[PDB]
Amino acid sequence: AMTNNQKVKTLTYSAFMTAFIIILGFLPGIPIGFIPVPIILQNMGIMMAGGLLGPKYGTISVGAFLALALIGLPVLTGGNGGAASFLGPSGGYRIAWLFTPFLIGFFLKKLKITTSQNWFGELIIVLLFGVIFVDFVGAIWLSFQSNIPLLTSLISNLVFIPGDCIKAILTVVIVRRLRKQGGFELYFR
Ligand SMILES: CCCCCCCCCO[C@@H]1O[C@H](CO)[C@@H](O)[C@H](O)[C@H]1O
Ligand SMILES: CCCCCCCCCO[C@@H]1O[C@H](CO)[C@@H](O)[C@H](O)[C@H]1O
Ligand SMILES: CCCCCCCCCO[C@@H]1O[C@H](CO)[C@@H](O)[C@H](O)[C@H]1O
Ligand SMILES: O=C(O)CCCC[C@@H]1SC[C@@H]2NC(=O)N[C@@H]21
Repeated sequence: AMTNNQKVKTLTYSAFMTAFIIILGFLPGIPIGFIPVPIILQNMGIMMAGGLLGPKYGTISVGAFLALALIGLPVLTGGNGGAASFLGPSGGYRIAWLFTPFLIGFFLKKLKITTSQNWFGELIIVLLFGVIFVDFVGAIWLSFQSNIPLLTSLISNLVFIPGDCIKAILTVVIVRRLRKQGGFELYFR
């Protein structure tokens, strides 16, 4: 049961995480040829949320970001948003983002990664849930909503892997540094 100081801290950090995800969206996306889904930076913030704030508050932070997009603020990459855009080609990735911080936070906590020097374990958890889970759900949704063969969608999504691996690596480096003091231990009890 948090103290007032802990709850003010949690509000501050959660608000920062939501704002950070939004700021990453100020970079324009890079269109690729073969599918109507760009390379972006914003999914990195989604990856970091669960490793900093754990499975509850990480999810709330991402949820708040997504809620802002759903009601119409242009907080997605390139100044996009609105509820209708969630039924579009990139909808699957976005829905997967809501679950990513829960999954990452849950396994970091359960495998005690946050209390160890096992940064490679952390990287694998981030890869599994922030990269593979996200890109797979995204690829399936894309196949259905753009009426393209599933095999084509899955293969085309390999284009995202190099950039997504870099994001996952930077995620582990950044979050482990932020955690080393003090300070985020509350979220992984
Ligand atoms: C710089 C571009 C605009 C940035 C907008 C930042 C929005 C920050 C909102 O975050 C949310 O605030 C809620 C209370 O307001 C918290 O309950 C919640 O945990 C947190 O996720
Ligand atoms: C905008 C939607 C916000 C949804 C809020 C997410 C609720 C977080 C649930 O807590 C988690 O429950 C798990 C099992 O129930 C525990 O294993 C874990 O330790 C705990 O952190
Ligand atoms: C002042 C700029 C930052 C916030 C200002 C309020 C903007 C609210 C509505 O914006 C609109 O959002 C749509 C998505 O819902 C976009 O499709 C559209 O291009 C954009 O015009
Ligand atoms: O703003 C949107 O509409 C969502 C775009 C989703 C892009 C996905 S996220 C995972 C993969 N890696 C990228 O760089 N882009 C795609």
